[PDB]
Amino acid sequence: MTTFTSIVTTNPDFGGFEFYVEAGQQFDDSAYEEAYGVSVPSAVVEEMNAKAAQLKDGEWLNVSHEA
Repeated sequence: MTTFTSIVTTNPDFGGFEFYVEAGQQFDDSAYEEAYGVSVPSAVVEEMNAKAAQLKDGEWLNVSHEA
């Protein structure tokens, strides 16, 4: 089991590596597995998706994981 963290901020750059869910955008848990090489549970993903639903234009959600 790994710990996932997120915050409400909107400044996703291309210079570094960061994944953000666009408002109304479904979070791709499959990509995280290949993008982080780790298993992402649907329970964690739905919460991120829910946040995106409440996210307004010009806003982005930060999705990440730890150990």
